[PDB]
Amino acid sequence: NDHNQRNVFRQAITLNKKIHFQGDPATKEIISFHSPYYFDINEVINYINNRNNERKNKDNEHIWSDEEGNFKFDNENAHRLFKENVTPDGSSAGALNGKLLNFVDRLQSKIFDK
Amino acid sequence: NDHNQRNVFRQAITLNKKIHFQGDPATKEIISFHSPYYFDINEVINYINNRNNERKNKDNEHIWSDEEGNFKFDNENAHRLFKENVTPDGSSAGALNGKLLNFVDRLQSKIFDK
DNA sequence: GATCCATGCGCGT
DNA sequence: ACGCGCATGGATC
Repeated sequence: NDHNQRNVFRQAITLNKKIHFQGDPATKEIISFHSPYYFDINEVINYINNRNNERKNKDNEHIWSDEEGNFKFDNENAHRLFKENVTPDGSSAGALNGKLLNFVDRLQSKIFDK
Repeated sequence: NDHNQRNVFRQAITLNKKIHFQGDPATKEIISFHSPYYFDINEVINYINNRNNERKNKDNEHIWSDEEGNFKFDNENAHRLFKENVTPDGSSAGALNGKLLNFVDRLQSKIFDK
């Protein structure tokens, strides 16, 4: 695996751990990658699959359209990339478009392994 | 230092084992890189030599063409790169274009080692 | 240290 | 726009 594939795996897990955590916001902000709370690993790939299909806008940023509407990709508003029914919007390839496709096939081989 | 040379080698062998598998599809999905199933090695070299000649279009997706017609390169169409007679249709060079020429030469020089 | 490889920037059609 | 050429860089042993 490369380093950007390694990075996206951590940003998937460290953020999915935050969303599924149902406590006070104070200890929500101390949640880390090494921290042991529940995270959905199927949505981790769903974050990666969309991060495999990025496309930036004219102003060097990512525009993403979901059933709620077209939204910016930033810190507050990246938690809605965890479902499969999310469509991208852009012209050129994203910062990780086509790079994480090999990372998906190794992950689903691990989960669906008997 | 061989990353791009690594995953194309493991993906070609893993996919070729599912192609030549003649059993129930329940145990076809559990076929992996370390699984002891038969794969034709001349198709594996053909697949890597084909991905040496990739040509991604404007949409950063690699369109190919065989005798049945042009096809997108995806998981279900990745078996069509095992044949030699495929020609790419693309506006620009692919992600692995010209990157595995030395990988193929080292692969062929070892297969015909008596 | 060298080999190998990849990413990038510049100049050409 | 894409292709080729060159340069920088870093991954290892």
